Amino acid sequence: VSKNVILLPQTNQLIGLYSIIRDQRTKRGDFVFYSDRIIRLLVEEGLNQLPVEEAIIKCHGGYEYKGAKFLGKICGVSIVRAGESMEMGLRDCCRSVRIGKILIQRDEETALPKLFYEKLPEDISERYVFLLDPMLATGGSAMMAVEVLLARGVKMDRILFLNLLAAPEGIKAFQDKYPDVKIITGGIDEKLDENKYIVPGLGDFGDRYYCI
Amino acid sequence: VSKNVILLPQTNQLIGLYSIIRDQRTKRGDFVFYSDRIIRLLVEEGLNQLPVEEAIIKCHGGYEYKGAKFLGKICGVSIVRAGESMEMGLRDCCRSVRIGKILIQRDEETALPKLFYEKLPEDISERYVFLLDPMLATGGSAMMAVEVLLARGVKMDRILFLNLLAAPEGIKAFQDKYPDVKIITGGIDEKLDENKYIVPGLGDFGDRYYCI
Amino acid sequence: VSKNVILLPQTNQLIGLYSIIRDQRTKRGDFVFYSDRIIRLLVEEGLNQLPVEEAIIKCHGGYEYKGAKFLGKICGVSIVRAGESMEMGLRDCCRSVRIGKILIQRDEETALPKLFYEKLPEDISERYVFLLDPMLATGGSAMMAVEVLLARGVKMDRILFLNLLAAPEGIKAFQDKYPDVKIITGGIDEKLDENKYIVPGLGDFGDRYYCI
Amino acid sequence: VSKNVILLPQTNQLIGLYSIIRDQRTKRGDFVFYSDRIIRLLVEEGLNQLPVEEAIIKCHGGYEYKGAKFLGKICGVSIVRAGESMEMGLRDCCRSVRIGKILIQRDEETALPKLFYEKLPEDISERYVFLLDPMLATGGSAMMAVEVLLARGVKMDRILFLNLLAAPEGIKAFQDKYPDVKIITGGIDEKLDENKYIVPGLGDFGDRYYCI
Ligand SMILES: O=c1ccn([C@@H]2O[C@H](COP(=O)(O)OP(=O)(O)OP(=O)(O)O)[C@@H](O)[C@H]2O)c(=O)[nH]1
Ligand SMILES: O=c1ccn([C@@H]2O[C@H](COP(=O)(O)OP(=O)(O)OP(=O)(O)O)[C@@H](O)[C@H]2O)c(=O)[nH]1
Ligand SMILES: O=c1ccn([C@@H]2O[C@H](COP(=O)(O)OP(=O)(O)OP(=O)(O)O)[C@@H](O)[C@H]2O)c(=O)[nH]1
Ligand SMILES: O=c1ccn([C@@H]2O[C@H](COP(=O)(O)OP(=O)(O)OP(=O)(O)O)[C@@H](O)[C@H]2O)c(=O)[nH]1
Repeated sequence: VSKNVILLPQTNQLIGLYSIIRDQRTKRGDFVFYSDRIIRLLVEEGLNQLPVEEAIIKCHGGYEYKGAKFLGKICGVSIVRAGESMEMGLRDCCRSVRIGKILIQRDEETALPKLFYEKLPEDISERYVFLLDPMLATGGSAMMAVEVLLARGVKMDRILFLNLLAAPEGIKAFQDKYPDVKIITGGIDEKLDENKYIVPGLGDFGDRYYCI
Repeated sequence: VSKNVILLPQTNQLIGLYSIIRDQRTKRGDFVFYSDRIIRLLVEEGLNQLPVEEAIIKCHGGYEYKGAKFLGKICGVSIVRAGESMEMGLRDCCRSVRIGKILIQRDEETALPKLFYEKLPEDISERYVFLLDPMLATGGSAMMAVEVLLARGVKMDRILFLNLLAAPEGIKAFQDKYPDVKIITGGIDEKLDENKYIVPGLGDFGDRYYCI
Repeated sequence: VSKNVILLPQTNQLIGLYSIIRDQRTKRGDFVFYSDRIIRLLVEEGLNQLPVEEAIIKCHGGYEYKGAKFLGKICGVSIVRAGESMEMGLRDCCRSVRIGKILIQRDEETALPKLFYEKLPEDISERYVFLLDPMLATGGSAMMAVEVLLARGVKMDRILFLNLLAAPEGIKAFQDKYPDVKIITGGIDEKLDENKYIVPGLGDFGDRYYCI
Repeated sequence: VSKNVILLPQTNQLIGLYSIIRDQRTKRGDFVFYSDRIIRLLVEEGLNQLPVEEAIIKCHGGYEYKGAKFLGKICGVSIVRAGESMEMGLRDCCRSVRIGKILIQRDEETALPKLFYEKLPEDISERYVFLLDPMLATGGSAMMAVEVLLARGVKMDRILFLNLLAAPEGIKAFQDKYPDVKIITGGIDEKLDENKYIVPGLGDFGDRYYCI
């Protein structure tokens, strides 16, 4: 696996878990539940990248524990309607965490990125940012969204891109443009299909999470 | 660490997380939230012990994925009122999982274990059992509860004891009596205090989770 | 309906909702989900009994709203293992609310109530107390638990007993002994069976929520 | 209150609850928690509008209960990024419910509504639709979204618009255009401000829920 691509440990349990959401017979309730469990694993892996400092912790009864304090401020940012699914996993790990939104698409007439919606913390330049997109297929949207974050002052080495599954094409595209962004993914699949879906993939993540 | 004691990886993030719940200044809302996050980490580690089989998974679009199917049926069993806190973490990982209850105490007059309450799945003898007790201090209650499970036909090597923190005294006592039970813990602390609390510990887990 | 018995409004939706959990074909996942939704309705009805004071609320932009502030401190107390199910509904309505536990049974030899476990807020005498027991059949356990609360200084008119279903026998027994305790219930059924289950009822609430 | 405007009962508890989220001193954690509790109240009120049929329910032990079955299929549809907050409340009441998305804005050049994103159930024409937008200020977005639903075959009298707060201006605009859509709201405030925020309102719902 390439530099700055962090793959969840491919345990027997993780493969069994991914097998549930991949299986085309898995219905929406189970698809949502188990996707949410995977999303929490991605968030935990991404949080393992953040810095800490040693700290003495006072425990009840007058005892001291040699512990640690978190040094990173965090927020999540979702980018397509499908990334919204990931917000709950993030908020189950990071209490009341801030979550922003970037909705950005190539302008059909000028072929340049164009922003449809933005909501970000006012101090986002001082934060680590978990970019939330469940499927890294081509990486088109995620690359446009990172450019917005960088324009808003976010440090390149404080952006972590969480996704359930990635294709090699998207990893390559994204890393060619943003080689210091860490990609946290739960699986790297084979290729894309002609509609740019990941293969073997899991069908349409957003449709399965929300509608079908 | 001894045989059949499985310690969560002691990452910077995990130490920072434990430091929140240990800190005597952490109030109930934060104590509950972050304990719940730790409990989910314990459940995920325990689930990594369960068996799988390879399985071809059919994915949308006619693709096949070489995946896996879970082979273990599971349930959780909590044992003191404090273990009840752990039920939500288990049910966030294992959809609608069965959860039993064993309330058992030494008879003050005969000094022999006496059962106050029991509710277990009718097929518990065919299941893996996550025994839920947040603090492994002396291990007294957990040992009595395991004896009940074994009397009900549960296989010794299908019992996994999840706890947030353990003392050496409790690990030794428990493993001397049930050496094939796996203990999944998030930290092993120094010793016990004269009221049999873990040191440095985190005060009274149940009081902090529920009442104070 | 008698004095101090507060019945949830028997809307078409509520009957449809109760019909899901009553139906013997409803499996555990659906039974848990819909019971939890009902439990939240019971908590909301019970919270409607608590006092408020008028208060001017400052809203963003320099506006004032004639609002209100809650005057009651609250906690929940569950009493049989089955009441534990209700804790999550209470904590989805009252953020990080304190929850106590009373486990009390008649002494088989002396026929007098005997306490197996107690954990209550140190200031419980100053709180409203939601007593949590899903089924008010005979009311035996709930009556013993109320006596403990009153011994601990809880005001009689600050105890609210939440239950999903009640039998007339239990309402009568409980109200004969504690006529100033409000009973909040979602349905009053016909009678008890010879094993003291409510009829037509919903089978064994605890078994269905947890084990079967 | 006008025809087809359904106001949550303005209980002491509801006013106390709204006072928490209105208060400009309420921080994000409390704002999210209590908004979510209100959103569930809106969903329950909206569900009370849906049809049922009488049904005999078989209960354990051979008993029959004269109950009811739901006749409406449902989905939610959110419309601005702020409506996404409401999805969790809906999914806590309606198990695994389908949720769609309509992102639609007036074309700046042609002044005609233009669709940026749509994801709806394939059978949405057969469903009741909970339109989710936390603040009914001008109603501009909600009116454009309803037109999309009607174009997709949704029945006018199966659309229910859930919002936490409404201004008279938005109620009037929306009802002038769609008089058979039911509006379920938790409060009707005084007027709009020059940036079209509700007064006295609660500031910027989306900013407070997510970012600030
Ligand atoms: O590495 C980390 C960093 C942070 N966190 C957790 O993420 C949560 C958000 O951590 P933040 O430090 O970003 O808080 P915030 O700025 O949004 O908070 P306020 O100003 O609104 O008070 C915090 O509870 C923290 O413990 C982790 O879990 N791991
Ligand atoms: O290793 C495992 C095993 C099981 N599980 C998950 O635990 C859940 C419970 O798995 P069980 O296999 O114990 O289901 P059950 O017997 O209680 O189910 P019913 O008979 O009521 O239908 C299942 O959704 C499974 O996917 C894991 O997550 N990991
Ligand atoms: O009528 C009420 C009263 C209280 N509540 C809600 O119940 C929650 C608990 O309200 P409490 O007032 O009991 O708080 P507490 O004493 O346990 O809090 P700390 O001392 O630990 O700080 C509070 O967030 C309150 O808003 C209601 O929702 N309705
Ligand atoms: O009035 C109602 C109607 C429905 N509901 C609840 O909303 C949930 C969704 O009810 P639906 O009937 O819309 O289910 P669905 O079509 O999406 O289900 P599948 O085809 O995927 O199997 C169901 O569990 C129902 O009980 C209510 O709570 N109240």
